[PDB]
Formats: sequence, structure tokens, C-alpha cells
Amino acid sequence: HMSAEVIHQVEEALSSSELTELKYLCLGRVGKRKLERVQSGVRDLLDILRERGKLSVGDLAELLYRVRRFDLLKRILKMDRKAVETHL
Repeated sequence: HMSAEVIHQVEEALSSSELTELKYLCLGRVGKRKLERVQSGVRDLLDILRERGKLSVGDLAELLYRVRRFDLLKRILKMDRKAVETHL
């Protein structure tokens, strides 16, 4: 379902630090925000975690819900945050 374009958009929207937070959001359930600079194709870890099973289709969707990033929720998932909830 989700491809490189999806996780690319995630990298564009969320900051490098927030992308690290996604890792910990999957692992330790850490949902902290980090108003930092975004990357334009640098955090390859995102692809590693995607294949690993930490940023999978379902997992990433949940993570982005918990982050509440509407720039992704209504672009990647193309639906309201609440609508996403019902798919979790």
C-alpha cells in the first residue's frame, strides 16, 4: 500500500527530530513534538524501519495519527484524523 513516496512525504512534513520521535513512538510510545528543520531525503532510517516493521502501513498510519499531522493524514491517508482513528 504505502511506498517510498508516502514515507518521503512524511520526511518532508515532519522534522528530522520528529522522525526520530516516530521511532520512539512505535517503540516506547513517545509522542513528543520537535519544531526542527525538515529533511528532503536524508533520513534513510525511515526506510529501514519501514522494512523492519516499525513504520509499516498500519503502524505508520497510527503513528501519524498520534502525531496528529494533518498535512499527512489528509494527504497520505486522505481523510480526517478521526476517520483514521476508525481504521486503527
